[PDB]
Parts: sequence; C-alpha cells; structure tokens
Amino acid sequence: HRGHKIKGTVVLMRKNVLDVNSVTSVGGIIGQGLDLVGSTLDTLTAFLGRSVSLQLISATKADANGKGKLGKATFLEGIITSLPTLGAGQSAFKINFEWDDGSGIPGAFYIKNFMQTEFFLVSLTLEDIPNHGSIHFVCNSWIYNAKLFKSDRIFFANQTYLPSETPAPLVKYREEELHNLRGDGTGERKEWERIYDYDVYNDLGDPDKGENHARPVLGGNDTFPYPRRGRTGRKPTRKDPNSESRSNDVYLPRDEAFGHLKSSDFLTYGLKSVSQNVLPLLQSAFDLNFTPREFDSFDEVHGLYSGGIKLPTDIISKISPLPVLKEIFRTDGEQALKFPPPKVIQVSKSAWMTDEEFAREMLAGVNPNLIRCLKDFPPRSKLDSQVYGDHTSQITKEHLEPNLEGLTVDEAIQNKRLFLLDHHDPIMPYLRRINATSTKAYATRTILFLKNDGTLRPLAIELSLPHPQGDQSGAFSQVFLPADEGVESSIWLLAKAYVVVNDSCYHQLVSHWLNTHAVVEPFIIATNRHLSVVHPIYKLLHPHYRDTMNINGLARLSLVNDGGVIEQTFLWGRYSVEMSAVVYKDWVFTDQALPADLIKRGMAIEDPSCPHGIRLVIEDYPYTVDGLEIWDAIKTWVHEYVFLYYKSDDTLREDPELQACWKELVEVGHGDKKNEPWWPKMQTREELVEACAIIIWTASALHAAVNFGQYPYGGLILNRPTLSRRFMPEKGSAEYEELRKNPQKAYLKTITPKFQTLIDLSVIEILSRHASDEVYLGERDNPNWTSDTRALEAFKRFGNKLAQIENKLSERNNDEKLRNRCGPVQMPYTLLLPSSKEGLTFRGIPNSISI
Ligand SMILES: O=[N+]([O-])c1ccc(O)c(O)c1
Ligand SMILES: [Fe+3]
Repeated sequence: HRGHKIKGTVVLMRKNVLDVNSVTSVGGIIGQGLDLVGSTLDTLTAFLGRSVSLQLISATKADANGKGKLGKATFLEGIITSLPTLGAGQSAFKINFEWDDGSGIPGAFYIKNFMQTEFFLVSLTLEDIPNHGSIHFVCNSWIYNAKLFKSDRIFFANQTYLPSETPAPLVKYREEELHNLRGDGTGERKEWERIYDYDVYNDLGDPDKGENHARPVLGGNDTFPYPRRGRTGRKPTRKDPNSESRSNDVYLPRDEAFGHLKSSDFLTYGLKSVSQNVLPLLQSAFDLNFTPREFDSFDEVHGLYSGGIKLPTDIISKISPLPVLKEIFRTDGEQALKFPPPKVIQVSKSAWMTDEEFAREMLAGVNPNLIRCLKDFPPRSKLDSQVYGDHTSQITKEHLEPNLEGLTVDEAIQNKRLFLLDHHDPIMPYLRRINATSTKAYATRTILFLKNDGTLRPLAIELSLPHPQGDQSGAFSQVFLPADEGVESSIWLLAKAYVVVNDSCYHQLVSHWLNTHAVVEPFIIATNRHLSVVHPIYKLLHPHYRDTMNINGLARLSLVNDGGVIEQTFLWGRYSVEMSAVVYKDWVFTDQALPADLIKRGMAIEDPSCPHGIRLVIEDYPYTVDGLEIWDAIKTWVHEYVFLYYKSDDTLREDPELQACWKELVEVGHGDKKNEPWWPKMQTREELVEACAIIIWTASALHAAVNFGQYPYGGLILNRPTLSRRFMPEKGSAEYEELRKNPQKAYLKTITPKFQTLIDLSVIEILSRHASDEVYLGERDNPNWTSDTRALEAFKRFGNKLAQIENKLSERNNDEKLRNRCGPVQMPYTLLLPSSKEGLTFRGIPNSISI
C-alpha cells in the first residue's frame, strides 16, 4: 500500500538535572522554571548528530529463526521545543523511522548512546500508520555508553503480556533480557550494570581493622538466619575469606538508584553526610570542651528547640554549607545548632511523663505493633532449659489489685482486659554481655489494664536481670508499681524508661529494619530476575520497590555496620544486627498480613458480623482501626488486578515466570526458611492475591506507620530514650538520695548521653521526612504504565477508595469519644492518612520503603 515514516518523540533527562553533585545550587522551588523545556541552553545540540541511535523491533513479523525484524538504526534528528505534557528537567527530540507494511507493528526498540555521558531515558511515543493508535514505551532508565554493553539496551511497549500471550517474534527478546538481568553470579559489580543477584550479610564488619571489628555472617546458617541482600561483587577481606571487603561505594543495579530534581530531596546523601562529616565534627566538640558533655536539667533538653546548642564557628561553618543539610539543620549564626520542636511537646511540655501517654503509645506511637492480650497468668517465656522460661514472670495476682475497677485477675483475663508488652526474651541471652559495656539494661515486662473509659493504664513493670549465679536458675526479677508522689514516682518514671529503652531498640532493629527494609529486599531481586517488565505482576509490584535497594545499601554502609550509628546509639550495641537475626527465626510471611497479626496477638477475634471480618478487643486502637481500612483497600485492588489477568488457577500454575519467581524467592531469597510449611504455594489465584497484598502492605503502610512517627514522638530523647547506662538506685544509697534531691539529673544520667542524643536526633529527623518528589500510595504511579484500560480503571477505583478513607480517618480524629487517637499530648493520629506534602509531617503513606 505505502512505505511510510513513523513519527517518534523521545523524552529524556540530562544527567546534570538529576545528579546530586551538579544539582547542589537549586533546591527550594522545583516542578518549576520554564519546565525545563530542554531546548533553551543548547547542550541539546550534542544529542543531534551521530550521537544516539534507536532501532525498532517488530512484534508481528519474524525473521528466519523466529525473532522480530529489525528496522534501520535511526539517529535523533531534531529538538522539540515544547509539548503540552513536557515536564521540568525533560528534553524532547523528534525522530522519524522508515517502516513499511510488511514489517508490521513495532513492539520493542534497541537504543545506543554514543556520547560519553549517560542520560536518563523517559519515554518513546510512536505515532503510527495502519488503523492503529499511538504506541507508548515507558522507559525510565539510565542509558550508558553503548560500548560498555555486550548487547543493546532493549525496551518494550506498553502492552502487558503473560508469558503465553507474548507475540511470537518477541518471545526470545523477552527471555534474553531476563537472562541479562540475572548475570552468572560471578564478578565485581560496576556502577553501569543492571545485574540482580543475592548474597548474605557478610558485609557489615571490617575484620582487617581488627578482631573487635568483625561481625558474624547473617544468613546461610541456622544460628543467624537472615534474608539475602543485593550481591555486590567485591573482593574478600584479607583476614577473612568469608567476609566481603569494605568500600565507600556500594553497588546496586543502576535503575534502583533514583535521582532528584531538587537538592533537598537527596536524603540518603544527607544521612551519608551525617555519619561521614557531621559525626566526626560533632565528636570533636565533646572530645575537649565547647559543649558540656551531659544534660543537667530537663530545661536544657528543651533548649535544643529554642536557642539550640552553642558550637564554635570552626565546626558550624563546616557543617552549615554542606549540600542537603541546609534543610534539616537550623542555624542561627555561629553558636547554634537548633532542632524543630517535636510534635509530642507542641501542646504540652510535660504530658509525655503521664501513665496514660506511656500506655497510649503502645497503640498509637512509633511501635504500635507489639502489644498482646494476656491469655494466661503469670506470663511465660519461650526460652529453653534455663528456668524462668519453664517458670514465669514474677508479677503476682496481689500486685495488680488497686483503684479503677475491682475485678479478680481471672475476671480481667476472661473479659479480655489484661494486656502485655513483653520485651523479656530477645535481650535476655545477651544481657550479661551487654551489661559488661557502658550500657546497663534490663529485660522488661509491662502489664496494662483496659479502663472503663476505653483508655489503657500500666499496672506493673517487671525488671529482670540474668543471673544471680549462672543461666541455670533463671531471672532475677523485681516488680515496680505506679505511684504519683514522692521518690516512689521518680522510681516509677525510671521503671518506665527501662521499658521504653527496650522498646526503642526492638522498634529500630526489628519493627523497622528487619520487618520492612531487610525482608522486602529479596522480593525486589526475585521480581527483576524472573518477571519480565511486561508481566502484569511486575507492573503491580514495581512502584512499591522505589529506592529501597538504595537506602538498604546505604544502611549497610553507614547505619547497621560495625561502629555505625545504630551500634553507637541503641541499647543492643554491637550485638544489634545479630539479635535481629535471632528474631527473624520467628518471622512468618503470612503473619505479616494485618488481620493475621492482630489475631495472633489476641487483639482481634474473627467475626463475620464486623466491618472487616474481625472484632477488636480494644476498639480505640488507632494503628489497627486505621490500618484495617488501608489493608482492605490494598487487598481489593490486588484481587481486582490479579483476576483481570488470570483466567483460572491453572493459568497461574502454567505461568513459568511467576512460578520461577516464587520458587527462587522461597528457596534462595528467604532461603534459610525454605522448608517452612506456611509458605503459600502459588497454585491458586487467592494465594497470589494474599502474597502480593502482604508485600505491598509491608512496603507502604506498615513501613509508614513504623517510620514517620520517629521524630514527632522520639525527637524528645526524654520520651523515647535509646539506651540506659545505670541500674535502678538501690533503696538507701547515694544515687537514691540524688533521686530524692535532683530526680531530673538522675533521669538524665540513666538515659542516652548528650552526644548520642545529638546523633540520634539528626538521623531520625532526616528519616521522618518526606521528600518533595515522594510518590504516595494509591493514585500515584510514575506515569502511564500500561495500555490496559481495565487496569487503569481499577487503579483509579483504588485511588478513589483511598481519598474516601483519608476523610473517614480525619473525622475519627475529631471524635471526642476516641481519646487514644490524641492523648494528653494532643497529637491526632494521622500516620495512616495516605497523602502528604513534604517535610516533617506526621502523615503520608509512600508506595515503597524510600527512606
Ligand atoms: O532501622 N534501620 O536500620 C534503618 C534506619 C534508617 C534507615 O534509613 C534505614 O534504611 C534503616
Ligand atoms: Fe525506613
């Protein structure tokens, strides 16, 4: 009929616009400028000669051995000044492809960059030729120089395909890229590479600096099982072949590292700079005298948010002009590092000391995930051939009968009004070693009572120490009781500090690090290795992985390494990451589902009468009531989406990419748990629904709930101390007499010191921030990720459900009957509101673990 020209438009982004090193002059307004319409300021000429070639690949027409026909390699040929839909930072180019009827419909293209500098390819649009709409290619990928790659970068069109549905001329192109994504499991990984594979955590220590810097390998053994992380390829340590050598640069596959248009959104780079630059320069102010080394009063802790802390020019003038830190540090002139007032004291400076708030934060605070309903009394331990495990807690029936309600202990258990916060088992086998450092800690249990007003009240705290004389005859325990006058109340405040210290560390290593960051990483690796970019399930999961391998690789470098911030700041110290591996021994994938978690802790009973199929034992449990709505929204979306693609349970059993993905996930990625009976088989569509809903819940809402309340609750070190360094003052002594005369100073010398307070605050302020270009749950994706209009509609229904839920959650915050939502601290629980603007907001649910 006619040999035609297909009109293409390519959208790309120049490195300079996305790169941290060059973007460090622009960070206050972005989205704006003449939405960098590329054209103006001609670097764009450099793209226009024999610089960049594209080569179209037919989806319908095949050569002799069955692969889609290649068109002619075509170079970029003109700059497009403006498009209705051109965004900030983006540059557009026209290219015309010679094609004909006989070559059919394009379904992929190859691209070669002949420039020395990489660029970020955004999209290709083809404006076609037969009775056929536009073809869209969503790329989002860095394109490095063509002679670095053995085969050309390939990109597929918009169309979602199951493996049995991919156009025959494209079958080999699909499997070849999947093979290229796997690598062969050898070699040192390079910056430009997009190779996904697994390794154990043999990465965190530095045995070449000494024996005291070595850390156990986590994963691949029964003592310390762990999920895998991204394989990097470095040479082993000289002292230990089983440990990988340290580097200042950690590889991750190239498109897992996201750039930003704005200086202030480069938050990993801020974290990195705190460890590298701010910590040594702070640590030189305590190493002589410009700062008093200890806090002497509570007033001096509050000074941090008013006038802040005096530092000399010397240090201040080196820390004021770094890149990203310009936002998260406030500086008066010379002598001030200030901190923003944490939401916990904005209404009342003293309401955190209240028993009601202490209890409330177990349901609505940073770690709202651990509380259990007491089923039998006294509470038991799950520890072994020691005794206090086959024995019990030393909290007694007569310890618990006081003022409010007047029931027996059995009556309160029967009516489900007793609750437990149990921090006894994880720290106990390490307690003896921990207490030989500067740290002094206890293993704690707290029993809480549900009052008639719907609030919780702490009733008893058990402080346990390892061994009067050896691990044989169990816990040495004392129990403490609430009081509100005299020395007794100062003692009770300290008793609560020893609980929170356990809870902060468990929150950081397990609720946050293990259960979100570490556990999610092998799913990203499995997904990229085995599911084509074209697969429906790849498209469902992909936004929930954004930037995760990036923050995790930075954590291995600076957060969770030997001598890094977690070891210096938190209670478990040098045993921190190991102890999280011990706890991973009890991790079950299917108990991460929110209703399964709730039932397992006895916080809910199953009930078809009730909105989400369960009945709560505490109705005003803000994490759980709000989380249930978001869980249900997630589950309904995943179900609608899955059941659009899979015609039967058989179609899922026949899908080789999905089957291989899940098999490698179980056998390798979470490979220390490969023989556990609770892993879903992927033999049924409802099992794919459940697993995908658990992954998405984990990456989005669970991580938000546990992450973005850290500065607002714990930016006052007094409310969430991270370590203790003194035992309880004994009844007739000099420390007891100090507790009588100056209990503030006594509290202050028990908790985290001033130096590590300053580190902790600096880190959790960055961690509690949303970047400007955060992509939130729901409505938000990158752009038009599929051409399946049934999926687009179903995704719009999801976003609509979430905006409906946002309103319902906000109206709950205005309900005067629900007082665990606010507390005496007058802090409305907004952590599970899906949207947010940027900054230290105490809300917003990102798609992924992004910080
Ligand atoms: O709990 N952790 O180890 C952390 C703390 C902060 C992070 O940014 C992170 O990736 C991990
Ligand atoms: Fe995080």
